Amino acid sequence: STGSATTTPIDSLDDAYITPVQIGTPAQTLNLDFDTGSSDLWVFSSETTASEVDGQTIYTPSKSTTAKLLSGATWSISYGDGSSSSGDVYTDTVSVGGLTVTGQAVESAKKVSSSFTEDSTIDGLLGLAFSTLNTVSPTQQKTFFDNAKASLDSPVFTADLGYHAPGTYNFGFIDTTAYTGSITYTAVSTKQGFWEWTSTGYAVGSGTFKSTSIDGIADTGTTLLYLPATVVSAYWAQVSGAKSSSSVGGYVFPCSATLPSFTFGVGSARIVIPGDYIDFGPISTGSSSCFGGIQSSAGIGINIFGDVALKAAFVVFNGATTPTLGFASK
Repeated sequence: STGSATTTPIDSLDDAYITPVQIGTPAQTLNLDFDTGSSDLWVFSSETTASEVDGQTIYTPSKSTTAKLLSGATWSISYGDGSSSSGDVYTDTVSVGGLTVTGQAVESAKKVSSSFTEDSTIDGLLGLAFSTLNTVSPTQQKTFFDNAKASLDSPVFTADLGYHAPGTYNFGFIDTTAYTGSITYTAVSTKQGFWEWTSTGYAVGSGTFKSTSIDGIADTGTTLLYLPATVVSAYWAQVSGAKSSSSVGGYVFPCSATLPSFTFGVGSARIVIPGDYIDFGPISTGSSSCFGGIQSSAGIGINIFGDVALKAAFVVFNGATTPTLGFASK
C-alpha cells in the first residue's frame, strides 16, 4: 500500500504545516501537524476542556462506530517550545492520503496549553518519530507509520515541504519526479527516539564550506533551524545590523536586509537554503526589526533541522530495520 497527502502552511510565514487526516467511521477529517520530532497522535476532541477549544475541529469518538476506549490508558506530553497536552486514548481507524491503519491509538485531549488553543488551524499532532517516545501509559502505543509499515510497498515516508506553498507527505514510495539529482543517504541514531543524524558542515552565502560534524534531528514539527552558537554567529555576522536580542528571544535583523543563503552538508552533498527562507518577518506588526530563521540551539540541548532546513530538500525517512535519512535538492 501507499498514501499521499498534501501538506499546507498554516500562515504566511510557514510557522507550521497541516495535513488532512481521516479518523473514525464515518470519517471525521482533522487537520494535523505531522511531527517527525514526537510520537503521539493526539487530537482536539469532544473531551477537551471547552474553554481550551477556540475554532479547532474536534474528534468525537461517540460518533464513530469503530472507536473503542483503550481502557486505563492516559497520555501527557510536553514539547520543546513549552507547550503541552494530555488526556485519554481511543483506538480507531485512521487514514492519511488513502493509506489506512486500523486500531491506531488516537489520543484524545482533555487539556491543552494556551499555544494550542490560540492556534485555530491545528486540530492535533501526528507523531512520526520512533515509537519509543510515545507517552501512552501504562501500555506504550505505536505511531501511525509504525503501524502502517508492514503493509507499505517500501518502509519509508517522505517530506516535501513547500516554501510559502503546499507540499506533500508520501508513505510507502519515493516519488522520483519530486526532486532533482540524486538522494544522498546518511546514518541515523535512534538512541534518543529521534531521526538523529550528523551533518558534514555548512557554508554561509557564497563562502567556503566548513567541514564540521553537526549532530541534530530532522524535525518537521519545529519551525526554525537551531544550530550551535558558533555556526549561527557566523551566519548573522554576514547581515549588516543583525544582533541577538535577549528581549525578543533570538537573532533579529533589519527588515531592509537581503539575507544570504545557508548551505548544510549531507555526506558529500550540499543542501542550499535560500536567504528568503530565513526571513520570519517583523517581530511585531509594523516593526522594522525582523526575526531570523536560524537560531542558536544553546540551551536546547540538541540541534534541530526544522522546517527552514527541511523545506529546502526532498527528505526520505527510511524506516528499514536500520533506519536512514535521505536528502535531495528539488
